[PDB]
Amino acid sequence: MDKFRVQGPTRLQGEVTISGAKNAALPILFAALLAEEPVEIQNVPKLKDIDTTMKLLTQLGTKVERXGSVWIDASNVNNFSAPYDLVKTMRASIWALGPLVARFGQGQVSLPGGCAIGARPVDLHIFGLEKLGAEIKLEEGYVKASVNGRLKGAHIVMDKVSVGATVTIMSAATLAEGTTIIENAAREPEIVDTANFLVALGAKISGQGTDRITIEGVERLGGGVYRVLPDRIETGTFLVAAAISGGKIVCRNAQPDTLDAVLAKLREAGADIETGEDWISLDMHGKRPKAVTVRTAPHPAFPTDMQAQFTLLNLVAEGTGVITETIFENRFMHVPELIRMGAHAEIESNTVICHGVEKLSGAQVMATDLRASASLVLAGCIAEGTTVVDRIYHIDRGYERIEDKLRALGANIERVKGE
Ligand SMILES: O=S(=O)(O)c1cccc2cccc(Nc3ccccc3)c12
Repeated sequence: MDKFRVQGPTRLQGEVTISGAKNAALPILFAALLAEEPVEIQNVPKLKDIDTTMKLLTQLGTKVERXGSVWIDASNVNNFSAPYDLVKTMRASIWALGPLVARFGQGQVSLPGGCAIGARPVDLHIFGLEKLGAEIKLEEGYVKASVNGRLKGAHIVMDKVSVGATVTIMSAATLAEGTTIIENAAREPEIVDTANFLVALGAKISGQGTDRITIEGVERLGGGVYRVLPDRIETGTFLVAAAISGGKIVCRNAQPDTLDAVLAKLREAGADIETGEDWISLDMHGKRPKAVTVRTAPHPAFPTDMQAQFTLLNLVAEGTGVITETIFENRFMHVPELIRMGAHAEIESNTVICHGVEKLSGAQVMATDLRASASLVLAGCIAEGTTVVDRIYHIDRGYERIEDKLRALGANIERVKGE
């Protein structure tokens, strides 16, 4: 069980090159099942879920190869069932369903949590596919979809904003007959990237990034080359790393417009920020951050995946600031660990009241959530002494070699094997 041993305090300064977003690469890799011609997906990070996805695609008959790119040939997909052993570690496997039924008229995906009645994430995917004309059967541990001929466009009102179901419905709609209009569509940049990838293959999609997406179906999709957009949360994490350590950083291979709310909140904390077409610079001019108010909400508002990192920023800031979590009004496990490093905070309801302190102290800490865990590593970089962050494989599933990128910024950090 790997751990990171960090020695602080260190001012983090320099540059970092942002990896492609795993959360955009995943939906794009599943959407590639729709492609009749070869596809090259560029800037794909090397992370576990990408490997899991490639193995699942291969089981369906797809030919897949990878390096920085992932090359796909789905011309001969010939098995339309995603089995239990290949889906059990990744809920995103459900994204194979829509493309399979849309292209081949049938598909099925194993459900590890069962088919028992009650409300589940898969419900909105089923809802949308049934609106497009698919018959959905929940039998023998699978969700199975089928349709005679092509799906048919429909006006679909999602009663909850859902990235997963938005992707399923938008992707399947690309091959339906007619027009599909998705209301209350998720607006995430990863949805916009998936939409633009589909358009690159020949789909017709507009409104992506807004609450309403319109897809005009076509008979078949082709192939091409598409580059996955930068990971905005990895970017935010490194910006916060500089913001809490009196540092200065330039993030390369970045996309500023995916972080409007984050950059505005960092400017409130006193950061001097500039942006270019593909870079963001942040400079604290050696100053401690000023406390800020944070309220998470659906994109384009402040992202819940940056909440832990901004909780840490407030805990070393000047002033009392409040973090309100509306998405997972209970994602606060980083708080008790930061208190053990000297932070002052009280969790009340779905909020954390932060009273900033000048300096944290090293401690042995651990969190399962990868953003809370990454926040603990950043805390170790600025705390006095030695910090040991345990179970960092969680971080490894979402960040490529974070210790190397942090070391390039001046951190004293070492990956220790089995302690
Ligand atoms: O949400 S499911 O559609 O079943 C589901 C679908 C596809 C892949 C899954 C992988 C792990 C866990 C699930 N759910 C789960 C939930 C409760 C207990 C055990 C497993 C997965």
